[PDB]
Amino acid sequence: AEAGITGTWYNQLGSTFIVTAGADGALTGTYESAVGNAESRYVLTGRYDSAPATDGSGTALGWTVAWKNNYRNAHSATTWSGQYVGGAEARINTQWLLTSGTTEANAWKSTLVGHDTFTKVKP
Amino acid sequence: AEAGITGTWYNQLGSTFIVTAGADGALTGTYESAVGNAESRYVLTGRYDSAPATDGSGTALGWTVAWKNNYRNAHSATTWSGQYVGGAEARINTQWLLTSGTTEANAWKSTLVGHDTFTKV
Amino acid sequence: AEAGITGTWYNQLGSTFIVTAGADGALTGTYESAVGNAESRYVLTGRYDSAPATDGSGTALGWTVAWKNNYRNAHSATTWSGQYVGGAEARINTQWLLTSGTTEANAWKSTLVGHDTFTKVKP
Amino acid sequence: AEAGITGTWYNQLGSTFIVTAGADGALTGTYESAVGNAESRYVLTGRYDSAPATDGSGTALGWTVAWKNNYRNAHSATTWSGQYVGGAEARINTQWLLTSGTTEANAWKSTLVGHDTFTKV
Ligand SMILES: O=C1N[C@H]2NC(=O)N[C@H]2N1
Ligand SMILES: O=C1N[C@H]2NC(=O)N[C@H]2N1
Ligand SMILES: O=C1N[C@H]2NC(=O)N[C@H]2N1
Ligand SMILES: O=C1N[C@H]2NC(=O)N[C@H]2N1
Repeated sequence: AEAGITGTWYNQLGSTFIVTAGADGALTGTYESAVGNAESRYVLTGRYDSAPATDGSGTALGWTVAWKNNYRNAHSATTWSGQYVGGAEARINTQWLLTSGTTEANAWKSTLVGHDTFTKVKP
Repeated sequence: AEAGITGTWYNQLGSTFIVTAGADGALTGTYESAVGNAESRYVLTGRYDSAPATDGSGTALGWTVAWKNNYRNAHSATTWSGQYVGGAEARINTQWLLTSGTTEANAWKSTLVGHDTFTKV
Repeated sequence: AEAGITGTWYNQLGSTFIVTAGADGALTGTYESAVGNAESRYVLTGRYDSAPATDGSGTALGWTVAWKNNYRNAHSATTWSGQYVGGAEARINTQWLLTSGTTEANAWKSTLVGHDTFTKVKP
Repeated sequence: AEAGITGTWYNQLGSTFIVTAGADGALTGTYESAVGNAESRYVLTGRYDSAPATDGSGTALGWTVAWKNNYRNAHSATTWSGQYVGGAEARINTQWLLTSGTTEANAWKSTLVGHDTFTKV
């Protein structure tokens, strides 16, 4: 649902996710990470299932943040893939992939995998 | 390099990816998968490092596709994370996450992982 | 440390992991899953860093369970990769990959990825 | 098929994997990586479906390598999960997880993921 996803969300590391769910299935907003070679806000763009099921199923969605802004460039991008679960305590449970740009040689070790949970605060 | 991400790419499954990379890091286009509960094109949006490093590195990028369009709603979303490398042969090497919208009971098995390599061939 | 890893462990799904850490860096034991096309115990085999660092670093380790035993055969295998963190509340935090055997055609969708946390109970 | 997993396999990085598949599902052998903070062989142990399905499916298997041996201790472990397919050309297609032992502060970035394909060539 757009309304449920739109808002301010934070995860266990203390990072901030600000998102708006457009009715066409789009997500736009900013991401502030609490860890990494990252400083300030970064632009995020994603997509979500604007039409989930009447099943207590989560709404699938995903987004990307390239870790480059006007203050820093970390030459990497992360994509979060998870599902939004609404209710009184709405959560977005995800798994993510962080890929750094590398030489063909260190490519075998270019992606880190992790998982974050987001708790909503504001709309 | 970078600006050369714009174009039509194909992966080993025969899926077609059409992207436009914008001056500031945005990625926009349509995706058409050869496999799955998917038909026709789906919209995709992503981001890429618009200022990759000397050095001899690839350009990090990623994008998302919610598999819902005027034809099908497969209640899932896929995100590809990888890097683009240009040269006589340019490719995009990625690892993807496909999450379906499940009930809690099946949440443990909601995400598939795989890897795709795209070329303009 | 072998002693710290050896014991009975359970995760958030309610599955049981019984393991013994041999001094050569080996792990052997049984796994009982609470979910899936699984019934009874399954054999697990793994390896761990018998020599972690004097740094509050976790001990890296991994293990595999082929979901075949005398009662069921699910034609799949899972590998858990994580780190053991000892203390009063010892945990093993992992990320796992579950691969099912498939036809070359459905191979694109043969692996599921997830993460489990194990809490120790007994040695 | 299955019993044919025994042998020496090589992956695209040039790493060598030597395994013995036992009648009941066990996998034993040594691994030697072409890349990383690793030197010589390391011991590996794993498991495989000793009774794969008609159908036309691969045999699911997985194994672990703790990168510690009499030469180096890289304080990490890698697990490969995949399936073996036999035929004139047999391969093992895998996705792996490499976890390093970190302090909590760096736990978020302790696991790398990748994919390897092994052949007997
Ligand atoms: O909040 C964060 N999530 C994690 N994933 C990532 O790429 N950086 C970390 N920060
Ligand atoms: O091209 C495709 N890549 C794979 N991942 C995914 O989500 N669907 C499949 N199609
Ligand atoms: O305890 C379990 N862990 C999960 N991973 C897996 O493969 N099956 C599930 N059961
Ligand atoms: O052959 C290798 N595979 C890759 N994964 C890993 O752990 N080290 C690398 N070497």
